[PDB]
Amino acid sequence: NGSLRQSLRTLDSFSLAPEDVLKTAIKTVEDYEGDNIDSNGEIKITRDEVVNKVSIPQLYRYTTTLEKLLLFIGTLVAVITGAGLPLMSILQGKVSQAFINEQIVINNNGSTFLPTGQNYTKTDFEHDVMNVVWSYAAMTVGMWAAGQITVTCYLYVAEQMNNRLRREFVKSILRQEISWFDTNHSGTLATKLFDNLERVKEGTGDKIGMAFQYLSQFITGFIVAFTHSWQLTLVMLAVTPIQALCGFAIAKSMSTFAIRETLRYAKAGKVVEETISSIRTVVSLNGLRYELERYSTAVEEAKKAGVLKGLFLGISFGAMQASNFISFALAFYIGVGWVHDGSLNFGDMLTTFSSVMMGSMALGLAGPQLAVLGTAQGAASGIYEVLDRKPVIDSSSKAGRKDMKIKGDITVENVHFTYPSRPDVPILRGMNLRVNAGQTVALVGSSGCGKSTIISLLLRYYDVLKGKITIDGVDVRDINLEFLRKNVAVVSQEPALFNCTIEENISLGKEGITREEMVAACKMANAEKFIKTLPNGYNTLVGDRGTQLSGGQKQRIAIARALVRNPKILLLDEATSALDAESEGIVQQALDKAAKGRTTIIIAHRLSTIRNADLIISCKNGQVVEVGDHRALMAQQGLYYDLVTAQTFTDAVDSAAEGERIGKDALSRLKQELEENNAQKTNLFEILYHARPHALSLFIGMSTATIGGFIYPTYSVFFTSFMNVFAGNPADFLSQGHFWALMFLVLAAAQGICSFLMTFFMGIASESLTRDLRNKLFRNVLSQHIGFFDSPQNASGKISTRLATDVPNLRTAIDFRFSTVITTLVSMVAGIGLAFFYGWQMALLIIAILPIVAFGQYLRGRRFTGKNVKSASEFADSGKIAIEAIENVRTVQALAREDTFYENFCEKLDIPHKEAIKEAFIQGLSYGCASSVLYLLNTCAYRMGLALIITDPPTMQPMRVLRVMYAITISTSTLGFATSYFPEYAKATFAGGIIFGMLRKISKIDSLSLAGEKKKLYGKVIFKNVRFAYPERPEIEILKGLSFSVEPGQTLALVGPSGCGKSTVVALLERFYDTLGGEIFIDGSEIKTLNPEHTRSQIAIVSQEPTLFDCSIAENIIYGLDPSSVTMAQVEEAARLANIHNFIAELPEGFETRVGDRGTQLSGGQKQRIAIARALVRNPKILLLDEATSALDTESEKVVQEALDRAREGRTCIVIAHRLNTVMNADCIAVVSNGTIIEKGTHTQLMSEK
Ligand SMILES: *[C@H]1O[C@H](CO)[C@@H](O[C@@H]2O[C@H](CO)[C@@H](O[C@@H]3O[C@H](CO)[C@@H](O)[C@H](O[C@H]4O[C@H](CO)[C@@H](O)[C@H](O)[C@@H]4O)[C@@H]3O)[C@H](O)[C@H]2NC(C)=O)[C@H](O)[C@H]1NC(C)=O
Ligand SMILES: CCCCCCCCCCCS[C@@H]1O[C@H](CO)[C@@H](O[C@H]2O[C@H](CO)[C@@H](O)[C@H](O)[C@H]2O)[C@H](O)[C@H]1O
Ligand SMILES: CCCCCCCCCCCS[C@@H]1O[C@H](CO)[C@@H](O[C@H]2O[C@H](CO)[C@@H](O)[C@H](O)[C@H]2O)[C@H](O)[C@H]1O
Repeated sequence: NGSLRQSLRTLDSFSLAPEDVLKTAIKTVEDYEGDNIDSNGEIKITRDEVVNKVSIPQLYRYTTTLEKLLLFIGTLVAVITGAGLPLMSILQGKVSQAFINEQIVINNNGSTFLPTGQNYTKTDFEHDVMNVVWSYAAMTVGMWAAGQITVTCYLYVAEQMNNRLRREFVKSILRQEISWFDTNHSGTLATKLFDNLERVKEGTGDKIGMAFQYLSQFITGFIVAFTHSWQLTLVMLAVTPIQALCGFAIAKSMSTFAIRETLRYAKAGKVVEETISSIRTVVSLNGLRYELERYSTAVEEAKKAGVLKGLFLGISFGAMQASNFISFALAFYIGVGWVHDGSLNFGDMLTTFSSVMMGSMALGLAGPQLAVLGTAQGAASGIYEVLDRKPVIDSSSKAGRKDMKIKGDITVENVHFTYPSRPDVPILRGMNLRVNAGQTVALVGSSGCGKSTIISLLLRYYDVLKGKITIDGVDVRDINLEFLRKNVAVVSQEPALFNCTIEENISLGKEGITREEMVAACKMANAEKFIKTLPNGYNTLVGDRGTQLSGGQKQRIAIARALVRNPKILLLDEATSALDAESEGIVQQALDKAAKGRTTIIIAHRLSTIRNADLIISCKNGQVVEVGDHRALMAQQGLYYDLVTAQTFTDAVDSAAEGERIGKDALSRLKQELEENNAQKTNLFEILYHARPHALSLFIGMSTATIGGFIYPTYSVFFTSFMNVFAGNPADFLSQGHFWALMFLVLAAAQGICSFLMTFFMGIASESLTRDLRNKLFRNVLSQHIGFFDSPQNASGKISTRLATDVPNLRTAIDFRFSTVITTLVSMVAGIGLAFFYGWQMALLIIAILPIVAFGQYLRGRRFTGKNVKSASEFADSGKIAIEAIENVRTVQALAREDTFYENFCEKLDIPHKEAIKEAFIQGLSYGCASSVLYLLNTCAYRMGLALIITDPPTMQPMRVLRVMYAITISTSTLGFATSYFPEYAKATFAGGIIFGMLRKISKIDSLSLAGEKKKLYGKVIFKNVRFAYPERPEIEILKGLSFSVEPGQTLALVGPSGCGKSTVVALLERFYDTLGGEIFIDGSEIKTLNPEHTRSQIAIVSQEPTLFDCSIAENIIYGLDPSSVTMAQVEEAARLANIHNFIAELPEGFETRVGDRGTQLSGGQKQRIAIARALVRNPKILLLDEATSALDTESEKVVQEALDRAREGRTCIVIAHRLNTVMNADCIAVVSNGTIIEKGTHTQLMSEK
């Protein structure tokens, strides 16, 4: 994707049109932004495609001769359409020469010309102009017909071809061998093949017609250029490499700053991710401001890189626009230096200059079109290989023999077999078994042997590698496959039912099924009972859209489906293996009735149900070991005996004892992220209001974009004035000619500087707003109550990506893309005004036609009416049927319904197809109007222009007529691409609405607050009739009047069942949540009165699983505290009391080793003691212990528990323990049961009562 758009961007770089230079620069920045960039800042490539490509002639096979002719007709007509603009260049030269001449006549009182002395009468001018006017009229009607034929022909053939390609592919894929589906064992194969089926259509449609059109515009565009002046063309083409180098300069800058900016914010992205993920930890350790500082330092670094991006984009885009007009200047300077010599005609100079532009523009338009053909040849291969190109060895559609009437005598003889995939491990090795007509034979054995493969070889899914399998004496390889499948019924372990009604699934059992026939088989399979009990009965849909039936219910319908055709040979492959014990009963009762009256081969997991089989065949390592009924094999003490007794023992022992999901683009997500919240989407003004602090940069940027806007209307004056030089001059073509040619150098310098100042300063305003919103939003998030983080929308990753992509998404509506729209709007107003200033009669006529011209440009964009979402939605329905057939090929191939699924796909394709060819005509008509409306303007402007000169007074002068035309046509050159801002703006309005609303949400329990009582704690913790419920589950109350008191230095212990309320004591005291009744007093003061930040620093926590941050152990211990507060000696002193000094000091680098790097290298016992080290450095007045030991009351438990008691010495403590053993040594203990304490006392005292 990225390698293509990079080469396409160079093709656009060679375009000499001034509006294209703006267009090609805007598109280059898009190439290195969201969705086009990976995680490192690099461009996406190769991943989104096939290695081998199909021939273009081969690609267009399946087209009738009539359509192949339509393809030929449409191609020739396309070359004519492309030859239109170069043909206009000759007409533009002739009419300008005619107009410039009549001016000399008016300047010289109505006479004859200087060259050759031609009396240029009113009729000489009238004949010249009407000749041009009639030509533009001929092209207006002509190019509409030329345009409509090109598109209608190409889209009609593209639809007619792909409609045949779709059905011929499904026709072929269901007839493939099962072995092929083993090699292509991917479940996404069907969906990927249909994704390719669409990509072939995209690159064989009208896009090829367009490719030929832009191809001939490059050729005829330069032919006309070279045949009029081979010198000026070389002069002009010599300046393009300097312009292309500036184009490369944009691509080089935007790519290197995309990598540098993503790497610099990657550091900030890790800060926001690791702290929100464990916010309860960072809040407890009191280091929110430390993190707020790190993220601010990192975002400032990303801003510095972002402002520098605008500087390099400013010089690049500024230079490219400047070198563009230098190409004009240099051509005009040598142009007068050729007309004065008499070597070059003026009209031919106007033609050659216009022709080169049409040619250079064509190159950048051809590239994108040829590329779609390239991906069309690729995607086709995967389809083609399957598509009749490979003759499958197991053809589901052939002729073997049908004459025989089957009794049911099966004979497996010396059958050796190995699956094609994994051909190294054999499965069957000389198996010999016999099944007589009517017998209900059973295959028993271990997992190794292939009892189940016998069924696969009887259905002929795979061929016998050595040996033979015969039905009624005839080898299966000789019998007709379709006939074989119709006579042999299968009931596999996992039943496959298609997305249709119950009776429709059963009907797939027989060709001419009757309702009476179905119920008879449905009652036999014990399914009639539950079907009547559910709504719609048989007419109910069973599948994805319908009701989800039970596994045992689904199997009984499958049993019924196998019975409807009334088979002579029926196979049961562990049909009761994937069912629960309660549901297995009815199914087996149904399998028994189904087996009676025919020959049946049963593969069973439960050997109890295999007891009364007519014959039991035991398999081992792919061969038969014993054959005989239950009585015989049990008397032999063979493999069967071993299996039965072993199983029946396990059965007796058990009976006595017991009896990534979603992925899409930015626009869609931001619509759902606006949802979930109150998020009222923002507008442009609101976003500017937030960018108020950067109003200076924003003002300079928009002011320099307004002055920059006046450059197109003046370029209009600078060009018509250069023409006016040739309008009657006593060899003054040099004095005035070299002046205007050099005036384009001034113009180039004017736009170069204006363009630089625009992108750079709007770059500061946008990147600064990004920084401002980032620091503002993260401070808002860290100051939240923690009940905030319990909400789904406030997930660690959802907030992280909002600061990563959504804030820079808001940026795109304020950077240089927004600035250029202002530039385009100003030129459009100034130009139209300047046009009226020169002549209102001419101006008003042109403007009256412009809405028709714009409408034609609108239709060239391809969008008709509003959207295409409903048109291509009907194609998905046909896909769903075909995908389901490929997902369940084994089932459709066994029921021989592979032919019926093909017809159901075709019938569902008929609706979308009939509408599509109807659409090809409408779409063609649309392009006819699109590619002919430009000639409609010229045929009217020159007709109205002539009528204003041919008048008696006269009303308007020849040159003044042209100054009006070029004032509008040049000033509205940039308007077509100006509409590319609105999709980016709409995307930014969603992002802003979320972010600005997120900032409006203030905390209920404001951390980072400087307000409240900042007191020195002692330890008097008191809970008084405390009632609490979690914010996400407000109704269900966890604490129901918890009351207790803890004195300084005293330790209380909370013990009880799970979900009683003892777990919330550590949270409420650290103020993670507020009480819903009752107060919590800490040293006399109620907890709500205290300043959170100041009291949390005097409280420490050691949890069950303590999380450590990505840093050194030294820094991980003193995480909260500032560097210039605690000495290194205090850290080691804290480590020696926590029993870690030996682990770290006697370890390389000491405490400077990276802990928590890609998981923790240290054990759960080491982490728990580093958590004790954290608590000791900053001597806590109270210390919260919540499930302190996660060492499973074993060896690692005694080492860490002894260290815990060395800490809770001079400080008060509260221990919450799930294990009642480690509770002893506490000054008091309490038992919580329903959110209230029942009994209190000491270990000794509490033990007395029972
Ligand atoms: C190219 O442009 C026009 C074509 O319409 C043409 O203009 C002529 O201008 C003259 C001078 O102003 C006009 O006036 C007179 O026309 C009559 C009838 O044609 C002539 O008889 C006149 O000629 C002379 O007659 C006498 C002969 O000696 C003189 O005494 C007297 O002074 C005149 O000079 C005179 O031209 C005239 O109406 C038009 N021409 C015509 C044919 O009507 C101009 O001449 C053309 N240029 C060239 C080089 O062909
Ligand atoms: C409802 C009647 C509307 C009439 C008002 C017209 C207002 C001025 C023209 C606005 C529409 S023209 C615009 O012109 C662009 C260029 O022709 C179209 O973009 C297409 O062509 C571009 C080439 O410049 C490609 O870059 C772009 O990928 C493609 O979508 C857009 O789809 C198309 O919307
Ligand atoms: C009251 C006020 C009414 C205002 C109405 C404004 C209507 C403006 C219509 C703009 C149509 S888009 C315009 O279409 C023009 C062709 O119709 C484009 O002109 C360029 O491309 C042409 C080839 O299609 C060249 O002939 C032309 O030289 C070039 O400038 C421009 O690049 C492209 O921006």
